[PDB]
Amino acid sequence: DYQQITDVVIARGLSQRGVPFSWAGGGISGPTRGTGTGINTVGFDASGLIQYAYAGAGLKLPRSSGQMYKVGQKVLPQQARKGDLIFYGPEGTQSVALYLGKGQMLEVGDVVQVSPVRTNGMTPYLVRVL
Repeated sequence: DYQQITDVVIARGLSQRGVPFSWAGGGISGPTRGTGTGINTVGFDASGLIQYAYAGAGLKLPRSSGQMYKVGQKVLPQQARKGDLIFYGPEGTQSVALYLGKGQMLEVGDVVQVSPVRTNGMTPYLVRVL
């Protein structure tokens, strides 16, 4: 069911903790070399990590956080549930992160990491994928 598939997606994302940030790096099958500053770093950008996680549900999310945000069903902050996507920037064009429950999210800083939910520039809706 949806809860078990969400658990698979979360476990997939979490398994990548410690993988480096790489500009334009990664995707549905795992981290890859990026472009620009990421050209010699096998890793993930924010979109890449989220694509990777959700490939556990057989889905191919859009590559850009902005298009992920546009296409996805919106839920309100007070309804946040593990597996929901948190966005940053206007219309979510800056970045995306995976809500884990309990006020934590999975994101890519300088490496893939769990963090408290960042508030600065948070987009007003979350997306519920499943």
